[PDB]
Amino acid sequence: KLFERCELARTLKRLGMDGYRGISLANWMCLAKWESGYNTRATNYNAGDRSTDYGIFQINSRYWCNDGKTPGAVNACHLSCSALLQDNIADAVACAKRVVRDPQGIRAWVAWRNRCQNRDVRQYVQGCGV
Repeated sequence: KLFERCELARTLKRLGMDGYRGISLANWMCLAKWESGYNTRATNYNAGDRSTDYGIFQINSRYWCNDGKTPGAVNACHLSCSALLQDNIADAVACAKRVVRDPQGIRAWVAWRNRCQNRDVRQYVQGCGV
């Protein structure tokens, strides 16, 4: 599923993401925007290390979900990577929360550093009623 901007904002808000571990909803929106373009079906295989990024947040198989084909990988979210490809983003959100409970927080995703950090991210939630 390809979410529309405000649709996703409210969906994320309902799932308890607004300010989760100090991360504003606009930051989450900026992350999803740059990671998948708000696409829950998005996948990116990393030929370099044999891992794959899954879903709207492009969560990596090396540490967060199990796809059974990533060398010495682990499953921190305790989910099949398949769960990160659902139209319903509840599992992906639970996993995204798990990622940020680690020291780096939102900085875990390099794309967030490149495209969202120290940026005016207000435009992501404007007019969405969140």
